[PDB]
Amino acid sequence: KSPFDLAEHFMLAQGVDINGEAETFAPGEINAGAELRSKNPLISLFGRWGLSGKVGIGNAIPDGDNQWGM
RNA sequence: UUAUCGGCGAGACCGGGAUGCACCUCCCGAAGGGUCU
Repeated sequence: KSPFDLAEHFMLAQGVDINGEAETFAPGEINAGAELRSKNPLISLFGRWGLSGKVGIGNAIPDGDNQWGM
């Protein structure tokens, strides 16, 4: 069985702290959670609630004027 | 970039019928001939 529980699973999947147990980083300190960032590279790349994610995924913009259809 | 985070998703046959065919001559004329054991 997967070691992750509902709380950890949702933290890693969608960054919602369901159990209310998460490191409440200071609001003004930008580089907060370096320990968490190192320990959990997933929560580092994509953020959790209260920790800015590191991965910025832009939109897929078409390169033409007629490239969509019904 | 006035913060921190979030796939919108899952299922579907669009198919079922039809003859396009029915009528027309393309023909009308001509010498290719003459020079060298």
